[PDB]
Amino acid sequence: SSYAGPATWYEGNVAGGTCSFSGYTLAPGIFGTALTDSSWSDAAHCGACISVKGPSGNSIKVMIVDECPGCGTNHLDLFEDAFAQLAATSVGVINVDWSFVPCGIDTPITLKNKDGTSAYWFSMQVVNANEPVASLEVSTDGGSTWQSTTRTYYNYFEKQSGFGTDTVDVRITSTSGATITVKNVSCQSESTTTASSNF
Repeated sequence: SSYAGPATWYEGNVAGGTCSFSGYTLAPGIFGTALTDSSWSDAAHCGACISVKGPSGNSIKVMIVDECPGCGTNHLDLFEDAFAQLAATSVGVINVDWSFVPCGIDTPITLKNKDGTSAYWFSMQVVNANEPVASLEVSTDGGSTWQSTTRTYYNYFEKQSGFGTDTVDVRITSTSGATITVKNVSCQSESTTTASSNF
């Protein structure tokens, strides 16, 4: 499904945007964008890639890393360097056509614990996913059962009061239903674990 709407630009914010992608660097040739908060859907589109076609007919690939509270319907706030690929930045705003696409990332997913997590509070972010994330589940029994989490507005998958262990297995489901399971993932505060694959 394709969307038409305005794109403005700002001096973007990967490390401290609404998607909370601290410590992430965008893949080569993928630019950053903010997405209007009218479409935020509790961070459902964080890390999703979009193909954005500008008024000269050329396109770029962007990743949603932030929300735009001042934006209208379908409105993207492109990073400055993204906008510059489509029009001179002095133009300020352009009409674009855009759709969700796979990112074209061939390196693995990484899992990142929020600051302060433990057996008493689970909060984990999926980083570098090639397709949008539908859910993150946690197992304390080696995959005999999978427990649900709730994605926060700021793009952490969380369970208040925790799962009661220092180490869990993690199952990530993409929006197509594909799964990746990462075993023996520490829930230590701020710790990261790299998976063996991507979507």
